[PDB]
Amino acid sequence: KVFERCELARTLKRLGMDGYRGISLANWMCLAKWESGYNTRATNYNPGDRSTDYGIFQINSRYWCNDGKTPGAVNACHLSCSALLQDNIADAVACAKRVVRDPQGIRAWVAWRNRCQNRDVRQYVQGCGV
Repeated sequence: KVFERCELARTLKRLGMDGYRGISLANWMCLAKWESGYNTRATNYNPGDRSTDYGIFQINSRYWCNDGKTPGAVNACHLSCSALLQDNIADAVACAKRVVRDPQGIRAWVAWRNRCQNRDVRQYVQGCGV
């Protein structure tokens, strides 16, 4: 599914992402926007290391979900990567929460650093009622 901006903002708020481990809602919005264009079915293969990024938050198979075909990978979220391609993002959110529980926090996604860090991210939630 391709979420609309405010629809996603309200969904994430309800799922408890606002301020999760110190990360504001607008930061999560910025991340989803640049990683997948708010698309839950997005997948991106990385030829370089044979891993794949899945779903709205582009979560990597080397550490977070199992896809069976990534060499030497782990599954910290304890999920099949298929779980990250559903229209319902509850599993993806629970996994994103797990990723930021590691020391890097939101910095774990390089797109966050490139496109969201130290920027005015208010834009992503303006007028959504969140």
